[PDB]
Amino acid sequence: MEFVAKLFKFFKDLAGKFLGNN
Amino acid sequence: MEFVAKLFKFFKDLAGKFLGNN
Amino acid sequence: MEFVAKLFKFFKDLAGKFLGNN
Amino acid sequence: MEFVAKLFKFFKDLAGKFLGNN
Amino acid sequence: MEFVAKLFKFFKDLAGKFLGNN
Amino acid sequence: MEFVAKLFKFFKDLAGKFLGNN
Amino acid sequence: MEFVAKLFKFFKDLAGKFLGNN
Amino acid sequence: MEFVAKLFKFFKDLAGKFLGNN
Amino acid sequence: MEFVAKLFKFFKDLAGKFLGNN
Amino acid sequence: MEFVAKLFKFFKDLAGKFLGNN
Amino acid sequence: MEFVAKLFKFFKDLAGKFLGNN
Amino acid sequence: MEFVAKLFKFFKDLAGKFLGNN
Amino acid sequence: MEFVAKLFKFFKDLAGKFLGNN
Amino acid sequence: MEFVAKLFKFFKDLAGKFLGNN
Amino acid sequence: MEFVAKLFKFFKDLAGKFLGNN
Amino acid sequence: MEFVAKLFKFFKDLAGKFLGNN
Amino acid sequence: MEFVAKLFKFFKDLAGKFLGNN
Amino acid sequence: MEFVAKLFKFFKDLAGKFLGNN
Repeated sequence: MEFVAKLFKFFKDLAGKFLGNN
Repeated sequence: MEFVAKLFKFFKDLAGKFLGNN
Repeated sequence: MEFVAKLFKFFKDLAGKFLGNN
Repeated sequence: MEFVAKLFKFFKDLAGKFLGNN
Repeated sequence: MEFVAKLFKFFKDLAGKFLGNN
Repeated sequence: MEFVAKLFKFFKDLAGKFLGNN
Repeated sequence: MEFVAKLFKFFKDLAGKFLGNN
Repeated sequence: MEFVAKLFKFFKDLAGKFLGNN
Repeated sequence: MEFVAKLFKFFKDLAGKFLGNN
Repeated sequence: MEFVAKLFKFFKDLAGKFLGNN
Repeated sequence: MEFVAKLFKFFKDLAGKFLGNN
Repeated sequence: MEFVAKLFKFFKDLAGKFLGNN
Repeated sequence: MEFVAKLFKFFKDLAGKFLGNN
Repeated sequence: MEFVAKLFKFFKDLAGKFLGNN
Repeated sequence: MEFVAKLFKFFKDLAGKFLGNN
Repeated sequence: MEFVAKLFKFFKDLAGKFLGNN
Repeated sequence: MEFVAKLFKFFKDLAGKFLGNN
Repeated sequence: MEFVAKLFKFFKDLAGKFLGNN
């Protein structure tokens, strides 16, 4: 499951960068 | 999994540079 | 993995030079 | 890996000279 | 690797002379 | 490598004379 | 290597005489 | 190498006489 | 090498006489 | 919905590769 | 969506290379 | 997207060389 | 993108020379 | 880009000479 | 770029002489 | 560039004489 | 450049006499 | 340049006499 976890963290991290997370 | 982790860090790092991270 | 790490550091370093990192 | 490291340092050093690094 | 190192130092030294390094 | 080193020093020395090194 | 060294010193010495070295 | 050294000293000495060395 | 040395001294001595050496 | 569709196709494609699909 | 599509094709292509696709 | 495409082609090309692609 | 393309071709060309490409 | 292209051709040419290219 | 081209041809020519090119 | 070309031809010519070129 | 050309021809001619050129 | 040419011809002529030129 590590691949899936990393993939999900990466998309969530990119979503947060595009939408702004601060 | 190290290759995937490095690839994801690299794209997130480049996204942060393009969008500005400070 | 050292080749990949070096390649990623090099592109990030060049991106930072082109965009300005200070 | 020394050849790759030297090659990357050399391109980064030349980029810094062309863009100005001080 | 000494030949490569010397070659890179020589091009960087000449770049610095042409662009001015002081 | 001494021949290469001498050749590089000689071209750098001549470049410095032509561009002025003082 | 002595021949090469002498040849390089001689051309540098003549360059310095033609350009002026004082 | 003595012949080469003498030949180089002689041309440098004559260059200095023609250009003036004092 | 004595012949070469004498020949070079003689031409330098004559050059100095023609150009003036005092 | 394209992101979800692509994500589902990708996991199904990887499942098929791991389990064998021919 | 092109980035996601390319990323998914790349992981599927690498999975196929590691597992063998012929 | 050209940078990403080139990066993915390059890693796939290197994977194919290491694993053998003929 | 020409610099990146050239860099990737050069590493792939060197990989092919080291691993043998005929 | 001509400097980079020439540098890459030169290293590939030297690699081919050292490894043998016929 | 002529200086670089000449320098590279000269090192490749000398490498070929040392390794034998016929 | 004529000085550099002549210098390179001269070293290559001398290398060929020392190693034998027929 | 005539002085340099003559000097190089003279050293090559003497090298050929010492090593034998027929 | 006539002096230099004559000097070089004279040394080459004497070298040929000492080493034998027929």
